[PDB]
Amino acid sequence: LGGVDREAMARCIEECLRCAQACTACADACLSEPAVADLTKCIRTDMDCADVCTATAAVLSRHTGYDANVTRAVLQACATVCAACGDECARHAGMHEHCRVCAEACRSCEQACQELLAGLG
Amino acid sequence: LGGVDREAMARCIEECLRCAQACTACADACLSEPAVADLTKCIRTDMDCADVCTATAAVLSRHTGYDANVTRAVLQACATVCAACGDECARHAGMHEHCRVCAEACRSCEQACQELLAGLG
Amino acid sequence: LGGVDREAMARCIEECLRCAQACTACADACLSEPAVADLTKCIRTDMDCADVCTATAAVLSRHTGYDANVTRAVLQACATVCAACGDECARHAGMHEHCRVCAEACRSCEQACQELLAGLG
Amino acid sequence: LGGVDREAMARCIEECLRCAQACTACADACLSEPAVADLTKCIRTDMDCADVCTATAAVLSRHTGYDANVTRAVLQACATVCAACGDECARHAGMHEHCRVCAEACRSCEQACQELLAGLG
Ligand SMILES: [Cu+]
Ligand SMILES: [Cu+]
Ligand SMILES: [Cu+]
Ligand SMILES: [Cu+]
Ligand SMILES: [Cu+]
Ligand SMILES: [Cu+]
Ligand SMILES: [Cu+]
Ligand SMILES: [Cu+]
Ligand SMILES: [Cu+]
Ligand SMILES: [Cu+]
Ligand SMILES: [Cu+]
Ligand SMILES: [Cu+]
Ligand SMILES: [Cu+]
Ligand SMILES: [Cu+]
Ligand SMILES: [Cu+]
Ligand SMILES: [Cu+]
Ligand SMILES: [Cu+]
Ligand SMILES: [Cu+]
Ligand SMILES: [Cu+]
Ligand SMILES: [Cu+]
Ligand SMILES: [Cu+]
Ligand SMILES: [Cu+]
Ligand SMILES: [Cu+]
Ligand SMILES: [Cu+]
Ligand SMILES: [Cu+]
Ligand SMILES: [Cu+]
Ligand SMILES: [Cu+]
Ligand SMILES: [Cu+]
Ligand SMILES: [Cu+]
Ligand SMILES: [Cu+]
Ligand SMILES: [Cu+]
Ligand SMILES: [Cu+]
Ligand SMILES: [Cu+]
Ligand SMILES: [Cu+]
Ligand SMILES: [Cu+]
Ligand SMILES: [Cu+]
Ligand SMILES: [Cu+]
Ligand SMILES: [Cu+]
Ligand SMILES: [Cu+]
Ligand SMILES: [Cu+]
Ligand SMILES: [Cu+]
Ligand SMILES: [Cu+]
Ligand SMILES: [Cu+]
Ligand SMILES: [Cu+]
Ligand SMILES: [Cu+]
Ligand SMILES: [Cu+]
Ligand SMILES: [Cu+]
Ligand SMILES: [Cu+]
Ligand SMILES: [Cu+]
Ligand SMILES: [Cu+]
Ligand SMILES: [Cu+]
Ligand SMILES: [Cu+]
Ligand SMILES: [Cu+]
Ligand SMILES: [Cu+]
Ligand SMILES: [Cu+]
Ligand SMILES: [Cu+]
Ligand SMILES: [Cu+]
Ligand SMILES: [Cu+]
Ligand SMILES: [Cu+]
Ligand SMILES: [Cu+]
Ligand SMILES: [Cu+]
Ligand SMILES: [Cu+]
Ligand SMILES: [Cu+]
Ligand SMILES: [Cu+]
Ligand SMILES: [Cu+]
Ligand SMILES: [Cu+]
Ligand SMILES: [Cu+]
Ligand SMILES: [Cu+]
Ligand SMILES: [Cu+]
Ligand SMILES: [Cu+]
Ligand SMILES: [Cu+]
Ligand SMILES: [Cu+]
Ligand SMILES: [Cu+]
Ligand SMILES: [Cu+]
Ligand SMILES: [Cu+]
Ligand SMILES: [Cu+]
Ligand SMILES: [Cu+]
Ligand SMILES: [Cu+]
Ligand SMILES: [Cu+]
Ligand SMILES: [Cu+]
Repeated sequence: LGGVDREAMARCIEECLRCAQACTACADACLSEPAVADLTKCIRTDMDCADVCTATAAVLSRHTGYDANVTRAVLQACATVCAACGDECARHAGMHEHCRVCAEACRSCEQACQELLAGLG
Repeated sequence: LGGVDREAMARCIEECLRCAQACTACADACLSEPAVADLTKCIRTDMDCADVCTATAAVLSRHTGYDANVTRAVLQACATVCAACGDECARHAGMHEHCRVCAEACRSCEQACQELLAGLG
Repeated sequence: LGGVDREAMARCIEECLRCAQACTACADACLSEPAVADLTKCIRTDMDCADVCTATAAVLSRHTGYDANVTRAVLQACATVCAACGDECARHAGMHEHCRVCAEACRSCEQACQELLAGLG
Repeated sequence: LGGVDREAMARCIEECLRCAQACTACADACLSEPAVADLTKCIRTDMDCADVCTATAAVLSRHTGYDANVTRAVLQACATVCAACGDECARHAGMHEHCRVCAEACRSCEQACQELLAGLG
């Protein structure tokens, strides 16, 4: 905060919550496929991307005693995992609608994290 | 799942994520008030309501090997905490806009949990 | 708090953290089995039991403006899910060491939750 | 995984769970001090360090489709926040025992993250 883009922050928080949920729902949807054995990296990466988006949403929602070093590090982590997860689910976009929808959510939240991170100094 | 209201489920998941975030933001907004000393139960209850809504959103987002006993217990917990937190922040609705907004989110998600729980058998 | 068993509380918090981790590790260990297709309810229940134990540990770690109604509801949820997950992984105790170890952690934390819940009035 | 130090990994997971809990307990203990108004950055940083340690413990507990890029990014975030939080609570080590205990937990988990991160390539 201070010279930050408040609208870029709100987008990042909203995209994190959306993306955590998409990833949780994708993990579960894949567990239910008969194809489950071939979708285990996707499921694992989804579990991670949901955990990190959850944490990132909470970190970014707070302004008291804001420390840009913590914020940048957390946004970096979230961008890195959303990129990994985006590609991972994108692999199954032609197999399952859940994975193409989740791939879009990862990429969208990767963009939101990157956009915010850049304007943090 | 099975005879469940899919739209009541989606509302519950959306309201949980909205409410977790509102509560996290309220906790932080109160930490920043000069009035902080008088707002410590509100801050604590917000932290709890954010933790439980987070968990509830994730539990309700999953359908593989669904167990209605776990689901009902988790929805019960989330309703109970949203009721407690709703009243707690509602106390400061005439002091801070963050608390009146958060009070509405708690009550809204309390309703969503109760509505879903009722149709689970 | 007030007439509560402080040692029963500490056990509950410690068992929750242990159990969240055991469940996360079990979920992942099962995703890696060649048997994964037959272990999907176990994996799902593990994900839920890790989420609820995480939340319960945090709720129980807090004493400011303690509300026994929220605490009991949250402990109830955690006991219910640990019971479900205990039985679920116990099914694979003769197939995988991870599931027999995780089954013991669920049962242990089910006991800790039940013991605490009983002395809360 | 592969050329990784399995004992450094277990330490990191254990220290994260310990540290998440210490931070949650410190946040709450500070909310209860009469001194609360002067301890608001400590409380905020504790909330963040608990969220990130929670996520890090879960990420590090998983081996299926392991991606060292995600793992390093997440460990980096966790080290950065534990360093920030260590110093933040260390400021009140002569005021409250909870803050000196929590400061030690942050520093300990900062070390565990840094040690692991270094051997990941
Ligand atoms: Cu975000
Ligand atoms: Cu995200
Ligand atoms: Cu996601
Ligand atoms: Cu999926
Ligand atoms: Cu998948
Ligand atoms: Cu994902
Ligand atoms: Cu994510
Ligand atoms: Cu994120
Ligand atoms: Cu992300
Ligand atoms: Cu993904
Ligand atoms: Cu996929
Ligand atoms: Cu996926
Ligand atoms: Cu999917
Ligand atoms: Cu898929
Ligand atoms: Cu995704
Ligand atoms: Cu995904
Ligand atoms: Cu993602
Ligand atoms: Cu994402
Ligand atoms: Cu993001
Ligand atoms: Cu972001
Ligand atoms: Cu909900
Ligand atoms: Cu909620
Ligand atoms: Cu809320
Ligand atoms: Cu507030
Ligand atoms: Cu408040
Ligand atoms: Cu709340
Ligand atoms: Cu809530
Ligand atoms: Cu909820
Ligand atoms: Cu709730
Ligand atoms: Cu509230
Ligand atoms: Cu309030
Ligand atoms: Cu509040
Ligand atoms: Cu507020
Ligand atoms: Cu307020
Ligand atoms: Cu609220
Ligand atoms: Cu609130
Ligand atoms: Cu609430
Ligand atoms: Cu709520
Ligand atoms: Cu709700
Ligand atoms: Cu709900
Ligand atoms: Cu517990
Ligand atoms: Cu537990
Ligand atoms: Cu467990
Ligand atoms: Cu397992
Ligand atoms: Cu399993
Ligand atoms: Cu479990
Ligand atoms: Cu559990
Ligand atoms: Cu628990
Ligand atoms: Cu439990
Ligand atoms: Cu289990
Ligand atoms: Cu199992
Ligand atoms: Cu299991
Ligand atoms: Cu297992
Ligand atoms: Cu197993
Ligand atoms: Cu278990
Ligand atoms: Cu288990
Ligand atoms: Cu369990
Ligand atoms: Cu458990
Ligand atoms: Cu328990
Ligand atoms: Cu417990
Ligand atoms: Cu760790
Ligand atoms: Cu940590
Ligand atoms: Cu900590
Ligand atoms: Cu503290
Ligand atoms: Cu503090
Ligand atoms: Cu901390
Ligand atoms: Cu931490
Ligand atoms: Cu950590
Ligand atoms: Cu850390
Ligand atoms: Cu700290
Ligand atoms: Cu402190
Ligand atoms: Cu602290
Ligand atoms: Cu403290
Ligand atoms: Cu202190
Ligand atoms: Cu600490
Ligand atoms: Cu601390
Ligand atoms: Cu810390
Ligand atoms: Cu830490
Ligand atoms: Cu650490
Ligand atoms: Cu670590």
